[PDB]
Amino acid sequence: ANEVLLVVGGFGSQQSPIDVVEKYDPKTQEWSFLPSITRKRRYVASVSLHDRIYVIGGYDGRSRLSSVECLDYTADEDGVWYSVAPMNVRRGLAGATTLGDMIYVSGGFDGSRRHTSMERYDPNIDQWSMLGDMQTAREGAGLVVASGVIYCLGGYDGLNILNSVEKYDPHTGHWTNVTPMATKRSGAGVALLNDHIYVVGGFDGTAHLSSVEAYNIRTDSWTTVTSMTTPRCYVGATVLRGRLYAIAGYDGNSLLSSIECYDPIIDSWEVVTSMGTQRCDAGVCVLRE
Repeated sequence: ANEVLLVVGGFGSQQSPIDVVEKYDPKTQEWSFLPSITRKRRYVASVSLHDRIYVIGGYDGRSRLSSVECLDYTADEDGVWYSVAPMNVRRGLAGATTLGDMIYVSGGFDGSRRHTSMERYDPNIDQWSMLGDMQTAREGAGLVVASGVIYCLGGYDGLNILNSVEKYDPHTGHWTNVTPMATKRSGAGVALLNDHIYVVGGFDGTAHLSSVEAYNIRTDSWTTVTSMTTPRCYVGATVLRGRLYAIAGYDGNSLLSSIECYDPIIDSWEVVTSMGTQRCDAGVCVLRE
């Protein structure tokens, strides 16, 4: 039942992509380092599946990455990351999620173009498969699964910040539009809590945002939520033990080491901890121990 939070790579305060992987245990309220990833990767995504941490694409300062590597979370202090099949496309600032026993990765930038494509990883065969294309090409969008359906929210198409939301049903293989967010956001963090997809922070073209919105998947409608303690752009989001966590990010002035948590019943955000690193555009995921 204990869930831990993993924060992988991103952009660090020394103005460089980083390879640092930190783990936060809510039980001890301590951070620990895991073995570092093999390459420095900013604009990176991460997911967990079958107690394996996956680090997906990104940018190493020179190349956008199709590379993917994996860490078995049951390993001891002495390692070791291992590569698995690369994606079909190079993707910086892609959205990544899991549904069933498979990884879904959409959008991103390859250094030339933003992607409408989504692709899927099957661990049993170590293969990535191209799936259907979104209507709008996007980088900086989140991917989230809510009751067997994937939602891709907001982002940036190379000129415009987007408030558009698309959903993908594995049963149909099609993307269709749903009701958009109030505010256009790129680099917002996204997670599901109760029956609602929460979208936290990001950048609206003008300002770095502390604003939060929640989408009722049952009623196709958006509502404003209590704002974060601070603006956070290129911020991670996930849920540990029934609470929404926002991880690190850029506040418009500095990179952040803090993590803050939201509880809908008391309707409050508070900073609960700080990592040893300040970062943005880190990948984030949760493992159950």
